[PDB]
Amino acid sequence: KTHVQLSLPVLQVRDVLVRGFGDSVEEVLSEARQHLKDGTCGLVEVEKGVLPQLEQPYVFIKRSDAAPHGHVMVELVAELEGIQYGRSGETLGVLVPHVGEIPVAYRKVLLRK
Repeated sequence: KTHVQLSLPVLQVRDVLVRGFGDSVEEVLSEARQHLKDGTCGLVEVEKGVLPQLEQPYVFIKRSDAAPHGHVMVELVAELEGIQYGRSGETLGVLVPHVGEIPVAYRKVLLRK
């Protein structure tokens, strides 16, 4: 399927144990997609002070369209030293590995895969 319904656990930035997916734009997008498929991907909502507490390159989910079954359609955009790889809508948050942190909420998304 071109899209997959996912419910992403929303994590507090200070709880996150693994603060990024890797060391290159290509690796972080690769790893993010793998973790999204394996159900091991968390989401941190972006506010003042959040991104400096996480490791670059960043992987964002961004709204790709204006929401089937409550699932917002999103796509992945990576960011490294202020340059984004991909073009999309409003940031829903920054993706991180999930390794058993307790979420505060769930974000239903339809991921363009």
